[PDB]
Amino acid sequence: DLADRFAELERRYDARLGVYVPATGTTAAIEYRADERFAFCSTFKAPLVAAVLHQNPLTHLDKLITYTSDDIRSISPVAQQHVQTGMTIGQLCDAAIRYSDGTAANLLLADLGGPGGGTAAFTGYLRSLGDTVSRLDAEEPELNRDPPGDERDTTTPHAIALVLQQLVLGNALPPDKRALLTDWMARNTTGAKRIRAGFPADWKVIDKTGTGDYGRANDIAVVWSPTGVPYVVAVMSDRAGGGYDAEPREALLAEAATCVAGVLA
Repeated sequence: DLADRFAELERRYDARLGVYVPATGTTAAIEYRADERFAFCSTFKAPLVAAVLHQNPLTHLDKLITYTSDDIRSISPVAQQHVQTGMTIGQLCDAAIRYSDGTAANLLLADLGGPGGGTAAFTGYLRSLGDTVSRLDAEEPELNRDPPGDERDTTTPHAIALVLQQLVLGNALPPDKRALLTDWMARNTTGAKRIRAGFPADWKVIDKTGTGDYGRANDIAVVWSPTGVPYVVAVMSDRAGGGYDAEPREALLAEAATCVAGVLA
């Protein structure tokens, strides 16, 4: 019966909705278009920070990276201010998650090394977690522009939710590194009107947003009930019917999160 409300929200916004909440000991898994491919957009910037933390010790965050003004080719509120001074790997992680900095994301990919600017290394990291579906193929800002139906730079609510589960609630990272990733996601500034807006204020919310063309708007989050019970929420949406210039609807993600909160209560 919850599937009829999701299909009702799809009618209201002219969108395609993907939702997945992994099942716990007391609740059944919520699925709606869970195993259908959706575009990553900025969603990968959360497991990417975990990938750099995974292959390098904590002192590697102090290595200073220098770049030129020609390297800034996407939304970069922080990288635009340090083209003369440079930015350390640690500040690049903080900028990539808390501000969705596109230039810091591309530099992190080059820090991962390998073919394709690091896209092969990143997909290789996801496979080590058990995700044999998702794949990253391009860098910013091209990874938001793939046409509908293309399998490049895609994930599924089923796949990305289980990856986020291991990184925040699981053992994919040691505790000291797990604390830095969770704290950055906790001080995010770009998700105030999506999943966070659909849950009551006494629920703690950490999230990482994504936005692209074709009206694509994603938000992946970990929420804590007022008692302290954790859940993983993956909400993804696109509006392919409207073309390349379709505007994303933030209210859709906030509404669907209220539907999930009513079930988990």
